[PDB]
Amino acid sequence: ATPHINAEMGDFADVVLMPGDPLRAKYIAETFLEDAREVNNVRGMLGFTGTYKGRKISVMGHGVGIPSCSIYTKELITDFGVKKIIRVGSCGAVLPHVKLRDVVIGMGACTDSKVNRIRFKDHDFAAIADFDMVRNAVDAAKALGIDARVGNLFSADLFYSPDGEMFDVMEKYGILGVEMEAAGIYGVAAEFGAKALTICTVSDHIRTHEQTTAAERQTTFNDMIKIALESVLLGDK
Amino acid sequence: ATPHINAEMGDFADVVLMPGDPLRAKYIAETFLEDAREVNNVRGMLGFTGTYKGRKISVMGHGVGIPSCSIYTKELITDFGVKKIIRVGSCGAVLPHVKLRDVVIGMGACTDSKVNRIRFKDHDFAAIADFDMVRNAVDAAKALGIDARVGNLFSADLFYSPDGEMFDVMEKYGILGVEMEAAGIYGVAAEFGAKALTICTVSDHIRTHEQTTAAERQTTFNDMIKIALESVLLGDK
Amino acid sequence: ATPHINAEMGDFADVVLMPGDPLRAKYIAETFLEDAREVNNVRGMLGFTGTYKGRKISVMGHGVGIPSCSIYTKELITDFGVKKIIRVGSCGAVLPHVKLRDVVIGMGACTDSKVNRIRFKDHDFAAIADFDMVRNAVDAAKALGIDARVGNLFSADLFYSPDGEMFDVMEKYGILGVEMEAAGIYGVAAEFGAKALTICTVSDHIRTHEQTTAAERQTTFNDMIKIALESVLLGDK
Amino acid sequence: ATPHINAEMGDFADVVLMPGDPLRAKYIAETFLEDAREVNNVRGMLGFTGTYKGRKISVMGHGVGIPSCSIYTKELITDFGVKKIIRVGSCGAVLPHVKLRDVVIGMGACTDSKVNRIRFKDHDFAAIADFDMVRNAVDAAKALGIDARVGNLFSADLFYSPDGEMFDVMEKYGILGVEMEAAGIYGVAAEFGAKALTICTVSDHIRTHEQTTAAERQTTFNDMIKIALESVLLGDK
Amino acid sequence: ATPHINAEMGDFADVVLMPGDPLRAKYIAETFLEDAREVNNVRGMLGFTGTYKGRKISVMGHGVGIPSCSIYTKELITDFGVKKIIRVGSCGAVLPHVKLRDVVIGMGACTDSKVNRIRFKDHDFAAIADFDMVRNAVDAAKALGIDARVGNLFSADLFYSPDGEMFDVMEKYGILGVEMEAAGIYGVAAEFGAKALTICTVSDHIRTHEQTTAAERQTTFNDMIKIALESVLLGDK
Amino acid sequence: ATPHINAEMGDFADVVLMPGDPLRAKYIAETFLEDAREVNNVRGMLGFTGTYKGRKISVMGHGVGIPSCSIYTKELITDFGVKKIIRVGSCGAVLPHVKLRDVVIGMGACTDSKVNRIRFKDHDFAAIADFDMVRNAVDAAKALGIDARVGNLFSADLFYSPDGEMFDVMEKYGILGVEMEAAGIYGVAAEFGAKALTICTVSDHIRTHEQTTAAERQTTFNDMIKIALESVLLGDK
Repeated sequence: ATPHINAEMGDFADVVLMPGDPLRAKYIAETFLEDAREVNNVRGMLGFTGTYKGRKISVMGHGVGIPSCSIYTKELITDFGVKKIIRVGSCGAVLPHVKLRDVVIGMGACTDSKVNRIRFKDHDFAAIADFDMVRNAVDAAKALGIDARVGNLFSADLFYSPDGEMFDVMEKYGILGVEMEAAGIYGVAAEFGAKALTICTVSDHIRTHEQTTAAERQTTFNDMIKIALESVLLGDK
Repeated sequence: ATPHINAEMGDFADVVLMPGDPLRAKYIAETFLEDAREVNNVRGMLGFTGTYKGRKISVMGHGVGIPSCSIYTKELITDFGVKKIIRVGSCGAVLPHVKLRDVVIGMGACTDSKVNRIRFKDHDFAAIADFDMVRNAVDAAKALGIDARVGNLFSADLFYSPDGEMFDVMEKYGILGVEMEAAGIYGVAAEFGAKALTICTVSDHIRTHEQTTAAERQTTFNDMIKIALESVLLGDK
Repeated sequence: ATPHINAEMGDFADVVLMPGDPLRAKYIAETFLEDAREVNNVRGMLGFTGTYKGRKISVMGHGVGIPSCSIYTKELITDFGVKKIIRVGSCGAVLPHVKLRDVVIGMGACTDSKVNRIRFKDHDFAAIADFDMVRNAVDAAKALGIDARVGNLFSADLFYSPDGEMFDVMEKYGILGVEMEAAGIYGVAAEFGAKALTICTVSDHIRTHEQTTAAERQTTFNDMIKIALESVLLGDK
Repeated sequence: ATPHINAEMGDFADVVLMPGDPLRAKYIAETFLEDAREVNNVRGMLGFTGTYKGRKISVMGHGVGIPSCSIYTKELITDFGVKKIIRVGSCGAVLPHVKLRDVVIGMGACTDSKVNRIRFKDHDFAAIADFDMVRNAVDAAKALGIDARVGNLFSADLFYSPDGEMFDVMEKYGILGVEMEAAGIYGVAAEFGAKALTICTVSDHIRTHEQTTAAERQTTFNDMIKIALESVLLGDK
Repeated sequence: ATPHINAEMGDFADVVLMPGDPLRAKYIAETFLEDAREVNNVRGMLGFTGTYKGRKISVMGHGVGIPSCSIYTKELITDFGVKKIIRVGSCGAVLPHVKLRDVVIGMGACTDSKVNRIRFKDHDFAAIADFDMVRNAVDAAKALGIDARVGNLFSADLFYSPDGEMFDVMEKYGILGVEMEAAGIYGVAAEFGAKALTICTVSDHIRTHEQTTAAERQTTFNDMIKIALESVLLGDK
Repeated sequence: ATPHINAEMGDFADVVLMPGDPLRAKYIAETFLEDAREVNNVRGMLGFTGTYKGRKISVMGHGVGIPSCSIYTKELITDFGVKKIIRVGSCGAVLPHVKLRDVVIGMGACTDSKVNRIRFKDHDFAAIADFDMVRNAVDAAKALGIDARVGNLFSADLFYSPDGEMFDVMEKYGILGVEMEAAGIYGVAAEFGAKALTICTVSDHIRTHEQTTAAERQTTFNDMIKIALESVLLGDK
């Protein structure tokens, strides 16, 4: 193959993990997958396919923003027979009780983008994740002794929004974390009949800017990828 | 007491099941609740409180439409300490594979209404259910050997829409059932910090054209009610 | 028989008075109509057909909100030959010089609902009543010695609006009363080819906070009814 | 003197007839007004003040489009004590049963402009005329033997609309005439606290394509004027 | 001839300069054109054709507002073979560094209007001028030793806006001048394949509050006119 | 430094060239810049600073989509004192007369994103480039014997849009090319007072899918970078 993915049917697994930063795709491939092979290099957006406890899995970065992940998720769904897409990354929190490094599952994703209105006759489309995929992630987290919060995410189109008051609105309606893809990926999944989920670890807090050692961020990132990988094995059962 | 509810703090359980039809409320109370007392009759919107296997439960109609159910769920949450509201109604299908008598659970709900937009600064609020309630519900239907699909519902403002092109859209983006309140109820729950879930049985198929009616229809409807009642018992454990 | 009305062409007169409260429909039929006969109880939305000074009149509640009265007004207009709908309901005042028990005639109706935008390719549709019906009502009022302000009403989707600033805007633009149906009825009448008028009794003040009290509500409630009924006779002449 | 009117408080009567065409203002002042005096020629937007059967009347063009008549109606209302504005203009018919020379009274006015949405927090404002003025006009018409339809007008921003399908929507909703000011005037009157009414003569048919012809345009043009003028007298009584 | 222009193919040049004021049109013609004949007077919108240094030029007012100038520019392009339209008006500044008597060229134009949205499927159409005309204009002002700023204009629907918060916005995003037609004219030009440019002199500063008036103001206004006339001579070479 | 740029004030030039694909930043640095140095590697988004004919210049990829380039352009403007941003990439054409490999300058950029409406109080912001930067690019192109088309670009948020009819609308309003950043970058520039320009070479054509050798695409890409680099030197004069 496609404009952004130079590969053929079969190169990708039916389950693709999608980190924001491409650099992270390689890290995932060599750290959690076995017998990994490179399946895409276009635009430096490296893609890998391999196995995790016998389960075939693919990993590749989806880029920053809704327009970006919309391209990749769509091509994967429609051209490589991808059934599930798990986005793994970070988010900013707005609720006082949502601490840093907390794991958040996007059962739903609010947004200020127009993609879904363009798709849904300018009405309100509830960009949601696949339920089974949400519960798998939650059960997997539980098994790893991790606490996982489930609820709405907010997919911002502007990391630097002109409306600083929107953060208060998000806080008032329970938004768990602010990121930039969920709403988009959920839109594509519904459009092409596939299943999607977004998992985020809280990076910063719009509140008091705390601090996390590079070691801690590393630990939390591996925890999230484990949740994702284990949730897939749960979904297969 | 409040404008639309002639009761006092205590008259309701902390969990309220809400069908659209007040007459259906009475039916629920006399069929599944023991020692059900009538706690409200204002505007004919019958409310009842009783016990289901020892747990205090209430059931009350919320009328038809987001504007209607918004008033009641809100007054329940803010004046009668209700912590959970489970809407138990019917819906029409648009997807071919969704058959009559199918039990649908609205993890999320799309909509025609402009209510959440008024709440979310004209942005996209993903009206979603409470995850634990969705899961409790799924597990209960499972214990009763009932197949329940989880996904998106569509909350229409107009039961007689002037544009039927919207149905192809709902179908394309996978909406499981068409009703008229979920989006409103999930908006209220988020706005006032409560938890809500909407469970529906398909009573019509806007596709093959067919409105269910038989001992079978009534059997499935009661299953939905038992899934709702049983889900609170699970939420308790 | 339609989906929400178990009646047959003929059970309803060509004009129907419609309060939001089903119990009011009943009260009206008992207090002002002769030979009152119940013609509908589906969903407890009581309907009646009687005689007023010899004229065949019908009265039936329509429920709370645009979605609700849209269903009932539509069904009446298309399956029961109803030519005129007169909504006789309650509203909230926002102007200082408007006090409880005041009777307002909605020559027009503003709204925050999306129904009409949906019907009008997203442009501005001026939800307006039928001129002769407004004139009849104004004339019926003078003949009764009752005062009645004619002007704009505001049909709200959220009785509990999270946007309090909007009331200031309504005030500045002279909204006489805040209710929840007008714009919808006027929307339906235009779409289905019938005529409608909304008469409302100020049951409370949005600024001062005063609900219906004393025995005053009754006669003023009856004033609205008297006006609606007489205006029907003036229209016949 | 305001930015667009070189006059002084007093040069204008408390009611002003306003055609879109400055040359019509002139014709009206010469044909129907006694002691006509020019009170404005800024931007060639001719204004006059005379006497009609003893009543001080004023007539001034307002130009084409909402932005234009918004400026003039505003300036008149805030700096020249004008209490009533009667727009006497031309419109296009869209309904089959509406033919050239027909006189329509805009009880309300739909529009595709954004002015009112701007004034009304993006909600629906029902641009409506002053009831008594509409009633006066209807009465003045019967006394003249002239026919006049009362109802909705549609104020268009684009005389040459690229959206032809919209005319079908207008037709379905009974728009009596398509013009370019009503919604604006009604918008201004409400905002600045004055009263307005629009009377229009069907100068052409949007479906059949027929513009003003023969000597008929004149008397029918004069019919509208006669009605507007008389209605002013009825209002005085 | 067309509804608003009483002329015949040929009466105009292929280039029309358009001030908002018809009286200003006459002023242009008698001041800069040789042997100017009047080619239109319908509705008082004076149009003139003459020659500037041997090149055939026309000048005509377009009235005030997008709805007004849209009608005229359109009829000029589609019925009188006009290929270029140069609006020459005034504008108010919002930016501190923009002083009175400053010549502004609208490379682009923002707007309040809903016209382009009707044209562009509710999306964002960037109303822009014709590049060559902008450059011709810049070069001409340069040859005349005049400093001309190029940028965005704001086309307001309401000269008396109900929200002054919009001015801080225009200023923040760098809008150079506030007028009422450019966006409309650029929309028409694109819709009918013509070329348009809007040149403005700052006659008011909504900031320091100051409306220019002196021999100086009139001197700058004539410069703008010469920049416009001279720009066509350049476009020819 | 910033969340996405790990560098300090001074590391970047006041002029930054921004290709879509990061891989292209390195190619530009080693092919057209001298004494280049790496200034950013975060997320693999490589940035370089160096000189072109003595002129200090920086190059770095901005990623795919408005949300992405919005982040980088903003941080560069506000944290590294960047004055000008030139985006260099490709686009799809919709006009029959726009051939492949044609150079297009985005004087303006239409879009279906909501970023500018969020910024401009939901009104129409004309996302435009800096004029001088546009003319420099055009003159530079001319000097290289290259033909450059100037006009509107369309910044799509969905590379795979559900509305296939939008391409016809774009064609009707002269859109020169379809890409995905312009509107966004122009928005940020206006918000933070900097200058921006977008240059694109036509890659595909929504019409007949022609073909271009890798050699030809290489030649055209170098031509575009030369235009950009030379336009900067022209802007300095």
